[PDB]
Amino acid sequence: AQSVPYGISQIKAPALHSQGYTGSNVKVAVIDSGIDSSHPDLNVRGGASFVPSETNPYQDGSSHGTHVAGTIAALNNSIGVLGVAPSASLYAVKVLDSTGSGQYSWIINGIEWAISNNMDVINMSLGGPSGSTALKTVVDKAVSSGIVVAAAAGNEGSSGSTSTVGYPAKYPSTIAVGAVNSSNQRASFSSVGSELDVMAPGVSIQSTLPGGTYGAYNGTSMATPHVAGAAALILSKHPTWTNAQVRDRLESTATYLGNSFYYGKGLINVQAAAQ
Repeated sequence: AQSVPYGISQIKAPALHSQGYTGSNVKVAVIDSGIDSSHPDLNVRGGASFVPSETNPYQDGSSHGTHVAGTIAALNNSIGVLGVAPSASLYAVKVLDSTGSGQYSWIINGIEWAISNNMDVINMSLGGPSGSTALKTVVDKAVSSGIVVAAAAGNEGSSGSTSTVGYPAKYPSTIAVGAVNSSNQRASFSSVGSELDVMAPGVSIQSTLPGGTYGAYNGTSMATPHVAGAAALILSKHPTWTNAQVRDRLESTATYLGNSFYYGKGLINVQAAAQ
Protein backbone atom coordinates (compact mmCIF):
# COMPACT_ATOMS: atom_id res chain seq x y z
CA ALA A 1 0.00 0.00 0.00
CA GLN A 2 0.86 3.70 -0.06
CA SER A 3 1.85 5.61 3.10
CA VAL A 4 1.58 9.38 3.59
CA PRO A 5 4.72 10.67 5.28
CA TYR A 6 3.84 12.80 8.33
CA GLY A 7 5.34 15.92 6.80
CA ILE A 8 2.84 15.90 3.95
CA SER A 9 -0.12 16.04 6.35
CA GLN A 10 1.78 18.45 8.62
CA ILE A 11 1.77 21.18 5.99
CA LYS A 12 -1.90 20.41 5.11
CA ALA A 13 -1.32 19.32 1.52
CA PRO A 14 -4.10 16.62 1.65
CA ALA A 15 -6.68 19.41 2.05
CA LEU A 16 -5.56 20.71 -1.42
CA HIS A 17 -5.59 17.19 -2.85
CA SER A 18 -9.23 16.80 -1.70
CA GLN A 19 -10.09 20.09 -3.37
CA GLY A 20 -8.61 18.62 -6.63
CA TYR A 21 -5.30 20.49 -6.60
CA THR A 22 -2.27 18.25 -6.89
CA GLY A 23 0.18 20.46 -8.90
CA SER A 24 -0.94 19.54 -12.45
CA ASN A 25 1.01 21.27 -15.18
CA VAL A 26 3.37 22.97 -12.78
CA LYS A 27 7.02 22.50 -13.78
CA VAL A 28 9.37 21.99 -10.92
CA ALA A 29 13.10 21.61 -11.41
CA VAL A 30 14.91 19.53 -8.83
CA ILE A 31 18.35 21.13 -8.98
CA ASP A 32 20.37 18.39 -7.27
CA SER A 33 22.15 15.01 -7.73
CA GLY A 34 19.84 13.73 -10.49
CA ILE A 35 16.58 11.72 -10.08
CA ASP A 36 16.17 7.98 -10.53
CA SER A 37 13.64 8.12 -13.32
CA SER A 38 13.12 4.37 -13.11
CA HIS A 39 11.63 4.65 -9.64
CA PRO A 40 8.05 3.31 -9.84
CA ASP A 41 6.77 6.09 -7.54
CA LEU A 42 8.23 8.95 -9.61
CA ASN A 43 7.41 10.48 -12.96
CA VAL A 44 10.28 12.46 -14.43
CA ARG A 45 9.22 14.45 -17.47
CA GLY A 46 12.62 15.83 -18.55
CA GLY A 47 15.93 17.13 -17.40
CA ALA A 48 19.54 17.87 -18.07
CA SER A 49 22.84 17.05 -16.58
CA PHE A 50 25.46 19.73 -16.03
CA VAL A 51 27.86 17.32 -14.12
CA PRO A 52 30.65 16.68 -16.71
CA SER A 53 31.41 13.23 -15.15
CA GLU A 54 27.72 12.19 -15.01
CA THR A 55 26.03 12.77 -18.44
CA ASN A 56 22.77 11.11 -17.40
CA PRO A 57 20.44 13.24 -15.21
CA TYR A 58 17.96 10.37 -14.91
CA GLN A 59 20.18 8.52 -12.65
CA ASP A 60 21.07 9.37 -9.01
CA GLY A 61 24.26 8.00 -7.54
CA SER A 62 23.82 9.97 -4.32
CA SER A 63 20.23 9.41 -3.38
CA HIS A 64 19.75 12.97 -2.19
CA GLY A 65 18.15 14.27 -5.41
CA THR A 66 15.82 11.28 -5.59
CA HIS A 67 14.61 11.58 -1.96
CA VAL A 68 14.01 15.33 -2.49
CA ALA A 69 12.00 14.66 -5.64
CA GLY A 70 9.77 12.19 -3.88
CA THR A 71 8.83 14.81 -1.19
CA ILE A 72 7.84 17.10 -4.01
CA ALA A 73 6.00 14.63 -6.24
CA ALA A 74 5.94 10.94 -5.36
CA LEU A 75 2.97 9.63 -7.31
CA ASN A 76 -0.52 9.10 -5.91
CA ASN A 77 -1.14 5.39 -6.40
CA SER A 78 -1.00 2.05 -4.55
CA ILE A 79 2.66 1.98 -3.54
CA GLY A 80 5.34 3.84 -1.65
CA VAL A 81 4.79 7.37 -0.48
CA LEU A 82 2.87 10.51 -1.54
CA GLY A 83 4.36 13.86 -2.66
CA VAL A 84 3.16 17.32 -1.69
CA ALA A 85 2.25 17.86 -5.40
CA PRO A 86 1.81 14.33 -6.77
CA SER A 87 0.72 15.60 -10.21
CA ALA A 88 3.62 18.07 -10.62
CA SER A 89 5.89 17.89 -13.68
CA LEU A 90 9.28 16.83 -12.33
CA TYR A 91 12.54 17.80 -14.03
CA ALA A 92 15.95 16.27 -13.15
CA VAL A 93 18.55 19.05 -13.27
CA LYS A 94 21.73 17.31 -12.25
CA VAL A 95 24.17 19.78 -10.81
CA LEU A 96 25.64 17.54 -8.00
CA ASP A 97 27.54 14.41 -8.54
CA SER A 98 27.21 11.07 -6.74
CA THR A 99 29.10 12.44 -3.72
CA GLY A 100 26.28 15.07 -3.39
CA SER A 101 28.67 17.96 -4.11
CA GLY A 102 29.11 20.23 -7.09
CA GLN A 103 30.63 23.35 -8.57
CA TYR A 104 29.01 26.79 -8.70
CA SER A 105 29.54 26.73 -12.45
CA TRP A 106 27.48 23.48 -12.68
CA ILE A 107 24.79 24.85 -10.38
CA ILE A 108 24.52 28.07 -12.39
CA ASN A 109 24.21 26.10 -15.68
CA GLY A 110 21.29 24.11 -14.12
CA ILE A 111 19.47 27.27 -13.02
CA GLU A 112 20.10 28.76 -16.53
CA TRP A 113 18.50 25.59 -17.97
CA ALA A 114 15.59 26.01 -15.63
CA ILE A 115 14.98 29.54 -16.87
CA SER A 116 15.37 28.67 -20.57
CA ASN A 117 12.95 25.74 -20.21
CA ASN A 118 10.27 27.74 -18.40
CA MET A 119 10.18 25.95 -15.00
CA ASP A 120 7.63 27.37 -12.50
CA VAL A 121 9.49 26.36 -9.40
CA ILE A 122 13.13 25.52 -8.54
CA ASN A 123 14.13 23.39 -5.56
CA MET A 124 17.71 23.89 -4.37
CA SER A 125 18.36 21.48 -1.51
CA LEU A 126 21.96 22.68 -1.46
CA GLY A 127 24.19 25.45 -0.33
CA GLY A 128 27.42 26.62 1.18
CA PRO A 129 28.84 29.30 3.54
CA SER A 130 29.85 31.58 0.70
CA GLY A 131 28.25 32.26 -2.59
CA SER A 132 29.57 33.77 -5.78
CA THR A 133 28.68 36.87 -7.69
CA ALA A 134 27.72 34.72 -10.63
CA LEU A 135 25.39 32.55 -8.49
CA LYS A 136 23.53 35.56 -7.11
CA THR A 137 23.21 36.97 -10.65
CA VAL A 138 21.59 33.80 -12.01
CA VAL A 139 19.40 33.23 -8.91
CA ASP A 140 18.15 36.81 -9.13
CA LYS A 141 17.57 36.26 -12.89
CA ALA A 142 15.41 33.18 -12.21
CA VAL A 143 13.35 35.20 -9.68
CA SER A 144 12.94 38.23 -11.93
CA SER A 145 11.90 35.76 -14.77
CA GLY A 146 8.98 34.56 -12.59
CA ILE A 147 10.38 31.42 -10.93
CA VAL A 148 9.74 30.44 -7.29
CA VAL A 149 13.06 29.48 -5.83
CA ALA A 150 13.05 27.42 -2.61
CA ALA A 151 16.51 26.99 -1.02
CA ALA A 152 17.66 24.96 1.97
CA ALA A 153 18.58 27.28 4.93
CA GLY A 154 21.57 25.00 5.73
CA ASN A 155 22.49 22.61 8.51
CA GLU A 156 24.92 24.78 10.44
CA GLY A 157 22.74 25.07 13.61
CA SER A 158 23.00 28.14 15.88
CA SER A 159 26.02 30.38 16.77
CA GLY A 160 24.89 33.01 19.22
CA SER A 161 23.38 35.97 17.43
CA THR A 162 25.07 35.32 14.09
CA SER A 163 23.27 34.15 10.92
CA THR A 164 24.33 30.68 9.79
CA VAL A 165 22.12 30.68 6.71
CA GLY A 166 23.99 29.42 3.68
CA TYR A 167 23.92 30.53 0.06
CA PRO A 168 21.77 30.70 -2.02
CA ALA A 169 19.13 30.65 0.81
CA LYS A 170 20.89 33.75 2.29
CA TYR A 171 20.07 35.88 -0.85
CA PRO A 172 16.94 38.06 -0.57
CA SER A 173 15.34 36.59 -3.77
CA THR A 174 15.19 32.99 -2.50
CA ILE A 175 12.83 31.37 0.01
CA ALA A 176 15.03 30.18 2.88
CA VAL A 177 13.71 27.12 4.44
CA GLY A 178 14.45 25.56 7.88
CA ALA A 179 13.66 22.27 9.44
CA VAL A 180 11.21 21.26 12.19
CA ASN A 181 10.25 17.89 13.50
CA SER A 182 6.78 16.28 13.90
CA SER A 183 6.10 18.33 17.07
CA ASN A 184 7.06 21.69 15.33
CA GLN A 185 10.28 21.89 17.26
CA ARG A 186 13.19 23.39 15.34
CA ALA A 187 15.74 20.71 14.49
CA SER A 188 18.97 21.45 16.27
CA PHE A 189 21.12 21.49 13.06
CA SER A 190 18.73 23.93 11.27
CA SER A 191 20.54 27.16 10.30
CA VAL A 192 19.20 30.38 11.83
CA GLY A 193 19.26 34.07 10.90
CA SER A 194 17.18 37.00 9.89
CA GLU A 195 17.28 35.61 6.30
CA LEU A 196 15.45 32.42 7.39
CA ASP A 197 11.84 32.64 6.00
CA VAL A 198 9.82 29.54 6.75
CA MET A 199 9.93 26.06 8.26
CA ALA A 200 8.96 22.66 7.02
CA PRO A 201 9.35 19.06 8.15
CA GLY A 202 12.94 18.11 8.10
CA VAL A 203 13.40 15.22 10.55
CA SER A 204 12.88 11.52 9.71
CA ILE A 205 11.33 12.28 6.30
CA GLN A 206 10.41 9.14 4.40
CA SER A 207 10.76 9.41 0.67
CA THR A 208 11.88 7.64 -2.47
CA LEU A 209 15.37 6.24 -2.92
CA PRO A 210 17.04 5.00 -6.00
CA GLY A 211 16.34 1.41 -6.93
CA GLY A 212 12.59 1.77 -6.20
CA THR A 213 12.88 1.67 -2.40
CA TYR A 214 12.03 4.20 0.44
CA GLY A 215 13.95 5.61 3.45
CA ALA A 216 14.06 8.44 6.00
CA TYR A 217 16.61 11.30 5.99
CA ASN A 218 17.05 14.44 8.08
CA GLY A 219 18.05 17.93 6.98
CA THR A 220 16.97 21.27 5.64
CA SER A 221 17.35 19.40 2.29
CA MET A 222 14.19 17.50 3.26
CA ALA A 223 12.30 20.60 4.48
CA THR A 224 12.90 22.52 1.28
CA PRO A 225 10.90 20.22 -1.14
CA HIS A 226 7.84 20.58 1.12
CA VAL A 227 7.97 24.26 0.21
CA ALA A 228 8.68 23.62 -3.44
CA GLY A 229 5.70 21.29 -3.72
CA ALA A 230 3.55 23.74 -1.74
CA ALA A 231 4.45 26.38 -4.31
CA ALA A 232 3.31 23.93 -7.05
CA LEU A 233 -0.02 23.21 -5.26
CA ILE A 234 -0.68 26.89 -4.96
CA LEU A 235 0.07 27.58 -8.66
CA SER A 236 -2.13 24.72 -9.77
CA LYS A 237 -5.03 26.38 -7.98
CA HIS A 238 -3.88 29.98 -8.92
CA PRO A 239 -2.26 29.79 -12.32
CA THR A 240 -1.99 33.59 -12.68
CA TRP A 241 -0.24 34.10 -9.29
CA THR A 242 3.24 35.50 -9.58
CA ASN A 243 6.20 34.05 -7.81
CA ALA A 244 6.11 37.12 -5.49
CA GLN A 245 2.50 36.39 -4.77
CA VAL A 246 3.10 32.67 -3.98
CA ARG A 247 6.01 33.48 -1.72
CA ASP A 248 4.11 36.11 0.16
CA ARG A 249 1.24 33.65 0.73
CA LEU A 250 3.48 30.81 1.87
CA GLU A 251 5.18 33.19 4.24
CA SER A 252 2.21 35.18 5.65
CA THR A 253 -0.09 32.25 6.27
CA ALA A 254 2.62 30.23 8.00
CA THR A 255 1.95 28.98 11.52
CA TYR A 256 3.95 31.11 13.85
CA LEU A 257 6.21 28.81 15.94
CA GLY A 258 8.41 31.27 18.00
CA ASN A 259 11.29 33.76 17.57
CA SER A 260 11.66 34.39 13.84
CA PHE A 261 15.48 34.17 14.11
CA TYR A 262 14.97 30.46 14.69
CA TYR A 263 11.64 29.81 12.90
CA GLY A 264 11.09 32.60 10.40
CA LYS A 265 7.35 32.99 9.86
CA GLY A 266 6.86 29.39 11.07
CA LEU A 267 5.47 26.25 9.57
CA ILE A 268 4.06 26.52 6.06
CA ASN A 269 0.40 25.81 5.78
CA VAL A 270 -0.50 25.32 2.11
CA GLN A 271 -4.25 25.08 2.79
CA ALA A 272 -4.23 28.55 4.27
CA ALA A 273 -1.70 29.94 1.64
CA ALA A 274 -3.92 28.65 -1.22
CA GLN A 275 -7.16 30.12 0.10
